[PDB]
Amino acid sequence: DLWQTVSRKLSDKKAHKYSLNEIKLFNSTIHAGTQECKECLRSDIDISEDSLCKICEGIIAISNDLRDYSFFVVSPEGKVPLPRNRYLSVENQDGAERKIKMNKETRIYSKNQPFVGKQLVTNLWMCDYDFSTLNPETKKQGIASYVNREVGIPRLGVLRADIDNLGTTFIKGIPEQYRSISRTATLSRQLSMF
RNA sequence: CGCUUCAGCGUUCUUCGGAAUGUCGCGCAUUGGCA
Repeated sequence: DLWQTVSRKLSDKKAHKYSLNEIKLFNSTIHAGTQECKECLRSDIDISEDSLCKICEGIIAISNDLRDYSFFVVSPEGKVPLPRNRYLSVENQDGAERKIKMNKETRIYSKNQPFVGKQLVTNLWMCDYDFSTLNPETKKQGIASYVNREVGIPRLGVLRADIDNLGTTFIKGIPEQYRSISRTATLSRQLSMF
């Protein structure tokens, strides 16, 4: 019952979600702007020649690095912005240590690395499996290599899967007697790993 | 000196197999993806 209380407050806060000064800030924008970024559809932020916004362009750029390079570096300078005036950039293991020396309080997150010998890093779990990236020539083709078949129809299979009633199950996955703070954490952790 | 009866009858009337098969079953260009 304790969690249900916090969730109801959490949902009540999402109902308000903004203050008087924050609201007046939104409508106080002076000039709409001539051009807008395609993905964001926002004209207030600076828009480059390729019509991508400052946030948008970094997100596209960061996409290639995340699959290739394991380490995530929260550097004061980078591609995608992060709170406390920091940035997120994917770097190699040698790039990660170089970033540590450059700026103090820099946070490093490793991806799918079970080793705990490395220090100042927290391991983050992500699913990044690409068959195209296995071969540099195939990595150039991308998904187009998948339809490349000796036999069979050249087609691209798309899978969209969701766990059934996981939101409802997470409440009811364990009996109330068995339910505990340590119990629920193991449930979420096990699902996250899979 | 010819005359008469008979003028066709009974019985098969189609049968047995194959009844479609093999090949192609959208492709390309634009959208996408990758650079």
